[PDB]
Amino acid sequence: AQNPNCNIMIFHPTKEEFNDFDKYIAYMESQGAHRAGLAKIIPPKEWKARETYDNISEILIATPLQQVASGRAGVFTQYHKKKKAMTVGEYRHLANSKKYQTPPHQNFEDLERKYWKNRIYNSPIYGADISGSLFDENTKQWNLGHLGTIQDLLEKECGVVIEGVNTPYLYFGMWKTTFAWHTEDMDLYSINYLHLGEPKTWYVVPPEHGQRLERLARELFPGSSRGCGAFLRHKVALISPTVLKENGIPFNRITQEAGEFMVTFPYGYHAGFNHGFNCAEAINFATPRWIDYGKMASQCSCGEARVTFSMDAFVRILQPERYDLWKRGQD
Ligand SMILES: O=C(O)CNC(=O)C(=O)O
Ligand SMILES: [Mg+2]
Ligand code: NI
Ligand SMILES: [Zn+2]
Repeated sequence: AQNPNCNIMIFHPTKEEFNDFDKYIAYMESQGAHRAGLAKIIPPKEWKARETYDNISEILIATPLQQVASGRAGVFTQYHKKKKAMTVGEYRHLANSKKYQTPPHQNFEDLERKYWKNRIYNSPIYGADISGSLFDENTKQWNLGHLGTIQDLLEKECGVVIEGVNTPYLYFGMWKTTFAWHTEDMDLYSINYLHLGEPKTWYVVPPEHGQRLERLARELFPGSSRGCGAFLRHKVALISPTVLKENGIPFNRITQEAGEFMVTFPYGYHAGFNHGFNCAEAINFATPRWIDYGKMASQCSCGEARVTFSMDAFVRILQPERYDLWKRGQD
């Protein structure tokens, strides 16, 4: 069995190997990459996502989200308070202000320490989930707006034709902006490209041990667990590495830098934080190996998770027994 310890693997494809996206995902899996839940892909030196970023300040963040925490430093939830719209230029200036800027620090490890110690005492503002793309249309390799769609994958594998679309999203981060512990909708893959700026630290639980994290989360967030049998779908709970280690939960950590891709694999729980002002682009995708995870994915039916239009067909086809209850939580 490849990668039996479930370590995060880092890949350096050549320009030739960067042509065929599906083939390279399958290659990484042949080497056991999926067992970690997360992989890093460093593009060949000849590749570029676009020529410059010199012209991005006019993008609009319609609904910036202030991430307010409750709990203790290592075990907390965050809620998103909506803020007034601002441009990326306005947001970048805000990020770089004395109130929000990255503190002085020695290295990534020191910054990680400061994050876990101090995150709860601040409310950073995140520009998340903005539909759009920063890949140049002339970028032919690993262009996250030109991937094969999840609907087409389900149609190719299963023969059924469904509605829905699959587009990328932009994330504008600042110091301490936080992504809570989650798997993707329908336990899909994700791919994330860090276009510019400061790093993003990731934590991940191997898919084979995801239920260990779920059981700890039920213990640590007992009211939330009573409210909903899949409350991690709410994407609000944080648990630190120190707490994970204390409870014996297997996990790994890695820091993504600008110019790098990360792939999350089906049912790979992940969480993390941004080091400073940055911009990432991400999208969900499927492969044939996903289909069995899609069929088994948990679902939130309490009303909180509310998701895209395109998840309807996934539930309806893959999980017909669950469909009626889940759709009630959508409506
Ligand atoms: O970058 C972020 O804030 C969150 N991204 C992801 O969870 C992802 O790409 O799957
Ligand atoms: Mg612009
Ligand atoms: Ni994710
Ligand atoms: Zn729920």
